[PDB]
This record gives sequence, structure tokens and C-alpha cells, in this order.
Amino acid sequence: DDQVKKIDKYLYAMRLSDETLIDIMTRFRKEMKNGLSRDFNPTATVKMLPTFVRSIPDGSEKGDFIALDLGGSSFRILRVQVNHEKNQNVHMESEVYDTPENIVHGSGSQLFDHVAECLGDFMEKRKIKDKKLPVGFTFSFPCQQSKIDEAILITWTKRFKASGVEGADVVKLLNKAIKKRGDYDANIVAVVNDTVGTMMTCGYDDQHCEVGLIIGTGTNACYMEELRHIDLVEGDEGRMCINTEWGAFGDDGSLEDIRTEFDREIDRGSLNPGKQLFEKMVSGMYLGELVRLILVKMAKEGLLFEGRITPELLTRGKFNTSDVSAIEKNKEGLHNAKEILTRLGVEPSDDDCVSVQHVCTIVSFRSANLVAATLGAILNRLRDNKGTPRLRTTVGVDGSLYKTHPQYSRRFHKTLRRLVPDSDVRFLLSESGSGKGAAMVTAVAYRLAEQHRQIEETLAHFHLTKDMLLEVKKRMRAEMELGLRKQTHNNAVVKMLPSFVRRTPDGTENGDFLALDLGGTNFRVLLVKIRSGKKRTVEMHNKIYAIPIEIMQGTGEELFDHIVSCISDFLDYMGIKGPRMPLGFTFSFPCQQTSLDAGILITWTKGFKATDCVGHDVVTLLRDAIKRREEFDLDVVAVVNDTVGTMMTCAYEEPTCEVGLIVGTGSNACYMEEMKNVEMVEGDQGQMCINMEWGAFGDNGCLDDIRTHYDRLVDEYSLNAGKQRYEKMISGMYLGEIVRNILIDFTKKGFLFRGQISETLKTRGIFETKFLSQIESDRLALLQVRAILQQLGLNSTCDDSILVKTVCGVVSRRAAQLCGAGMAAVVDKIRENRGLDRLNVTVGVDGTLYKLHPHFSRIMHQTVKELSPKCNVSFLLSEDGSGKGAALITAVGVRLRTE
Ligand SMILES: O=P(O)(O)OC[C@H]1O[C@@H](O)[C@H](O)[C@@H](O)[C@@H]1O
Ligand SMILES: O=P(O)(O)OC[C@H]1O[C@@H](O)[C@H](O)[C@@H](O)[C@@H]1O
Ligand SMILES: OC[C@H]1O[C@@H](O)[C@H](O)[C@@H](O)[C@@H]1O
Ligand SMILES: OC[C@H]1O[C@@H](O)[C@H](O)[C@@H](O)[C@@H]1O
Ligand SMILES: [Ca+2]
Ligand SMILES: [Ca+2]
Repeated sequence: DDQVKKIDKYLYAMRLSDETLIDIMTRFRKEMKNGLSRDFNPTATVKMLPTFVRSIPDGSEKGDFIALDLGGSSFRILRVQVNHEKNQNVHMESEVYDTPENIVHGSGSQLFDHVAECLGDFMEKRKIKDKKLPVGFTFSFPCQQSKIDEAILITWTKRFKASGVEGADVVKLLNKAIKKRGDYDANIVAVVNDTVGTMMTCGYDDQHCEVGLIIGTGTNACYMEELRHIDLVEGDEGRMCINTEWGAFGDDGSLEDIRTEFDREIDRGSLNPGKQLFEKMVSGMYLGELVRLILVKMAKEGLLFEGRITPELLTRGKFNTSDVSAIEKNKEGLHNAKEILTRLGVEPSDDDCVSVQHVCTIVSFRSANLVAATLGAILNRLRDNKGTPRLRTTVGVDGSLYKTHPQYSRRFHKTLRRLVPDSDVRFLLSESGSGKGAAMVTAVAYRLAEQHRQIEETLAHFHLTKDMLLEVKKRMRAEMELGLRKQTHNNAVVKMLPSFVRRTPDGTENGDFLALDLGGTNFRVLLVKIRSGKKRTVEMHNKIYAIPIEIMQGTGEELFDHIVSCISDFLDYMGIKGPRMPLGFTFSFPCQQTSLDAGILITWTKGFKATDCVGHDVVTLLRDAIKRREEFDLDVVAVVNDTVGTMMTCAYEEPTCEVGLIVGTGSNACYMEEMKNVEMVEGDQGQMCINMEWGAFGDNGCLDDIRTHYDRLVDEYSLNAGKQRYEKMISGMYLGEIVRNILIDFTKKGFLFRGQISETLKTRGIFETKFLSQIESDRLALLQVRAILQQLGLNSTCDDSILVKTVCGVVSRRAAQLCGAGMAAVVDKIRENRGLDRLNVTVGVDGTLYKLHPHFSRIMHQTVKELSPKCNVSFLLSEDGSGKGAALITAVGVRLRTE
């Protein structure tokens, strides 16, 4: 009676009080909070790692998979076949492989070579190599993952200690070993921790399973947490399984006041000193030795075996946990203790057999008790989440010590139910192992992988290689030439139309002028005053005037009548209504010029479609409308394209600006060609500004090489089917449509919005330049993206938002590259013309897409630099619009008219 009370006095420390157990519980409860927080997670010892598993099996799972189970006490590989659809129910055949204390403690390479060899043999014995069966990986160690098929080892635990693995991705490490074998092909689709596998398994049979617990070589647990609580995972919808990794509870020294010298000594001799402390007082890997450490400490004080101490009772690991168990059996309890203590050399007194066996209870009871305190903190967290007052949940379990020890299970549940009363908990023991559960995870993981494979295959067509970009640059140049050569100009797609502007501002332009800006997003009328010499200055006023789309696609009569009306009102506005002022007309469309004041509208582009305009001279068309009104009189000195207007605006300040570019509703470019190359205009003196009209590039098929199904659909439904193919893969008026069309397709395939094509998604023009630009902002957050989308009328989840943003990126990126390859061709021609080996030139730019988009310009500039390394281009943005440049052209126009 005192012997018992004798040891209960010695091992007093290892006798935890309920109030104490509650304390620890409260402590872990706080460790969980810190672990899940984005602010404190970096310092927490309890990792609370996300698993990317959002629900237990639903029953829809089916297929043939292979599972690997490394990290437990046995390396086992299994094959799980499941398919209710047809009729088949869950079936699985497993095999166990040996793993010597050599591989486990060797180099990661040696370890993964073994795992790859064992999997090979397994597939051979079943001759299933030919099948690309999905592989699930149950790796019972702490792992960092940003996705289910990635697992970076944080640190080894238990018996493993292989070099070159920590901090690496075991998936990649394993994939290498297999590939190095060339024997077969693996498709590792997921990596799960055993606590998650165990939970998945028990969940299959009990749809109330919300916890996975393991108590074997090591101890850990996982539970279903609310996504809105997992800070380190963007989303607030539903739940995800968190792998607590509580074995490291108190590694920051939060359980020093509970750890004994026996614990510390056990640690100082461990493989991983300082870590997994909480686990070192529980798991069956340490129970035995923790006891043999006291037996020695007792004998060393004559309290046992008559103070005798054999070399065996001193040798490490000579007292297995197996002993600790057999010695606690109810039947042959003490009888067993005798045989054991006997082989230990020491002479077992039938009184010793009693003293010993009791020690075992104390140690083996502390474990069961501790685990009950932490698991209790988890159940309390679940109860808190549900809001309910009571709690009903199932808990999956597995692990030697639990599965094979006479009293553990028993005492464990007891203390538990005692600690958490307001809850009804069922403990289901995984009889099958992790295999079933891993397979259940692999099924869904794989389901999402094919979806992904398909999405990527499609998007891959929007990816151009540097080599593809050089071809486009090449083609651009070939077409540039066909258009300049009078013999081939007749059937060239890039018309290279001359503008009849032969020099950038000289600095003598002086006067007052009116200007028109038609073609972009805003039709506006301006008044510009230029003063040079001493006081060189420019003063301009403008006013925007709408233009109903009806008029825009009405008749040339109403269109130009409307324009003149606006010109009138502005003349009043500025007051200057009276004299005969010279006017520059910026008409952003392809015109055939004979002189600075004659433009035959070759064809309409963008969204304009007025009747009886194509084929006429726009100057005239305007002149007439003016005569008809009879309210004033003007001097139309010039007609100008916005690209040329832009170039002049920027060249007014920057003398090296010899290129103009526009990337807004439509896209076009212009530059200064050598008069000797412009075979369409007599002379070979000086230079001339060439309005390329490069939007038509590809209208002869030269781009059908990289155009996609979505590009064709967008073209096929445009106002000008067949024309302006290049500009239609670049400008803000079309980008959106390419996207919409890609989205509708993904939706029909059931990859977006639950497969529902909404009315909004069917509305053309829905994706404005302004939206494409917000959605791609880098300062944006997923929550915000989803918000924007919902505002548009699209009911999108967070997963949806991610895919939409991606799609927008692929499309917008390709647009910038194609545009860069185009500009690259231009600058390199200007360099070859000037026979240079290096050319410095700046480009004048304008266009809403260019100005608002967060990445277009950057990726564009980058691409030009990469395709034309012999030119140092600079892009200067026009902030005053074309107007300034139109007036600066009108000035010369007049100067040459007066002369
Ligand atoms: O207690 P152990 O022998 O160490 O293993 C306990 C459990 O570990 C997991 O890693 C395995 O996936 C399970 O199959 C096993 O039941
Ligand atoms: O993006 P956009 O609306 O097409 O604008 C791009 C540019 O178009 C030209 O027609 C105007 O001369 C510019 O002032 C304007 O900045
Ligand atoms: O194998 C059960 C548990 O053992 C522990 O030592 C590891 O830290 C966990 O990753 C694992 O879940
Ligand atoms: O608006 C910018 C460009 O758009 C193109 O579609 C027009 O054909 C060009 O004349 C214009 O420079
Ligand atoms: Ca979250
Ligand atoms: Ca010429």
C-alpha cells in the first residue's frame, strides 16, 4: 500500500491535476489562435498548417489510385479501387516494405530512391505500370504547402533524419528519383498528412467526423476550421482542414513547468534536440525509454532491484514501449513484468514486478491525460464555431500505442469526457489505415488537375515565344516594304500612307488655329494659339461634344452636319465666331492623301460606319456641311491622323521624337521615312511622315499562324469582319471581347460560375478598358476582384475570380508583346535607314488602354528592348492630346499656302 504510495511520491511530478490539465488546455487554445493569425503565425510553435482539403468524402469519389504511406511505423503502399457509379464498392490491396535505419538516416536521395524503387516493384507485382494511376502521398511530417500537390518539408520528426530534404519539395524530390529510374511514370497528385488521411478514412463511414487524431510513433491532430479563420489562405467561404502539428506544443518553452528531468534527459539523447517536446511526453516512440530512465534513476537509489544495475538496464532502448504495454495487461500483468525484468539481467523480486508495473501506469497515464487536454481544446474550438451550446462530433483515431495498449484508450476517453462535458464525442478507430482516406483525397485532387490541364492547354495558345515574336517582327517589316514600293503598294495590307508632313516642328510655327479631334473616345473641338521666338508659348482651349452612335452609324450627311453644329457652338463659346480661321482636322481613319488638305476615306474602322463617306474626300465632305449651314467660314488647311498629330505634339518638346503610337480604341503607328523610300510620292529629298495603318497587318493571313478560335469569333462578329486583324488582338475596343469569349467557353465546360451562362456574360462590350485595368491592378486583393465582378452582374466565387483575373492577364500580356514586336520592326527600320549600329529615338504615345493599364506599357517597352537591342527607345506620353500637333501642322500648311 505504501510501495504504491512510495512511487506516487517519487514520480509525483508526473501526476497531473485536472485543474492543471485545464490550464494546458487553455494554453493550447491560445497557441491555436496565434498559429492561425497572420500577425503571430511567424512566431507560433503550433503551425496550424492548411491542408487544402475542404470536406470529408461525399460518396461521389471513384477511380483507381495508388497511395504511399511513409512516416508511420511501417512503409506501406496500397491500391484503392472505388466506383459506386458502376456498382463496385471500396476495395484495396496493400503491401509493406522494409526501411532500414540506414535509408531513414541517410541522404534524401538514398531515401527517395528507395521509395521510388518500392513503388516500381509494387506496380510490377500487379503489372499496372502501363496505367497512369494517380498517386496520393501520405507523408507524416510537417509540410509547407501553397497547393495540395506541393509539400516543402519544414523539419523531420520521429525516427527520420535524412539529409538534403528539409526546406525542399518532397514531391519534386520524389519525382526526380522516379524519372531517374526511367522504369515507370508517376503522377503524384497530392500529399496529405496522416492525421488528415485518418480523418478522411473515418469520415467515409461517419459523415460527422471533423477530427483526425494519431497516437503512435508520434502524435498529432487535424480538424475542420472555418476558411474565414485561416488568415494565411485567401477566402472566407466554407471550411478547410488544418493540421495543427501539436507535437511541437511548448517548443518555445511553454511547458517547462510541466517537463521533468526525465523528459529533458530523454531529449538530450533524441535525434532532434529541442523540438517536438509535447510529443516527447506522449507518443509510443518515447514512452518506453522514458520509463527505463526512471527505473535506472530508482535502482541508482536502491529503490528497485535491490539497487542492482545491469549493463542492460543502462543500455539505450532496451525497454521497449511494447514492454510498457504487456506489463500493464490485466491478465498476465505482473507475470509479464517478471519475464521482462528478468531478461534485463536484474533479479526480479516478485515485489519489484509490482513496483515497476506501477511506474508504467504513471507514465502511460500522463500521456493519455495530456492528449486529452489538447484534443479538448480542439473540440471546444469546434463548438465555438458552430455556435451551438452542445457539440456532437466524431473523431478518427489511429496509432499503435492507442490501438495496442490495455488501458490507454480507456483512460484517454474518460479524462476527455470529464474535461469536455457539454459535448457528445464518438471515437471511430481507423481499421483500414490512411490509405482509404488518402485515396479519397487523391480522387478530388485529380478531378481538379484535369480541369487545370485543360484550362492551361487553352490559355497556352496565347503564349508567344521570343522566337515567335521575332517572326512577327520579321513579317511586319516585309509588309512595311510591300506598302512603300509603288509596284506592290496596290495589294499591300499595311498601306503605309504618306501624310505630307515632312518635318517635325522647327520652332517658328506661329498663329491662332482651330482643330478637330474625331476618332477616339471623345470627339472634341479646340482653339490653339502658338507664339514663338522670345516668348514661345502655346495656349489651347477645348470642349467635348457627344456623338450619338446613331449618327456615328447614320449617314455621312447627318454626321458632318452634326460636326459643323458643334464647331459652331464652340465658336460662340470661345467667342471667336466671325473671321476666317485656319483649321486642322484630326480624322483617325485611313485616308489616301494627295496633299496636306485632301483625304479620301479609304475605309471605316473601329465603331464608325456612316454611309456615303467611304470613297469621298473628308475635307470636302466637311467643307460642304460648312457651306450648307452658312453660319461662318473656315479655312481647312489640313487633315491629320492622330498618330501623326501625337508625334508632332511630342516632338514639339522632344526633338528626337520621330515615331507616333496610339493604343486606345484602335491601334496604329507612324514614323519618319526617307523620301527616297516613299516610291508613291515623287522625290527622294528629305523625309515624309508615314501613317502605317498597321492595324490591318494580318488581313492577308500572315497572322493566322498565331490567331485563335477566340480571335476568329471576335473578328467574325465585328462591324468589319475580316479587316484590322492585328489591331483586334491589341486595342481596348476588342481585348475585352476576346476575354468574354474565353470565359463563356470555360463556363460551358463547367469551369466557371457553376456552368451557368448569364445575360451579363452574353452582353458584348461588358469588359471595358477601365475594368480590364482595375482587375489586373497589383494593389488589388481577391476579395476586391470578386467585388468588381459581382458589380458587373457576374456571381463569382473567389475561385472564379482567380481564373478570370488570370485570363485577363494572358490576353493583355499577349497584346503588349505583339504590339512591341510591331514597334520593334519600326525602330529597327529607322536605324537601318540612317545606317546606324545604334539608334536613340523617342516615341510619342497616347491611348486610354496605354495610359490606364497597369502592365501593358511595361511589358511593351520590355519587348521592344528585347527584339531591337540596337535601338534605345524612349516613350513620351502625350498629355495634351493630338490638338497641339494638328495646329502645329496647320501652321506649316498655311505657310506653304501663302507662299
Ligand atoms: O502508430 P504508427 O505505427 O506509428 O502509425 C500510425 C498511422 O501513421 C500514419 O502515418 C499512417 O498513414 C497510418 O497507416 C498509421 O496507422
Ligand atoms: O483611346 P482613345 O480613345 O482611342 O484615344 C487615343 C487618342 O485618339 C486620338 O484620336 C486623339 O487625337 C487623342 O487625343 C486621343 O488621346
Ligand atoms: O505520424 C503522426 C504525426 O507524427 C508527428 O511526429 C509529426 O510531427 C506529424 O507530422 C504527424 O502527423
Ligand atoms: O485611333 C487610332 C488608330 O485607329 C485605327 O484603327 C485607325 O485606322 C487609324 O487611322 C488610327 O490612327
Ligand atoms: Ca482566409
Ligand atoms: Ca519618293
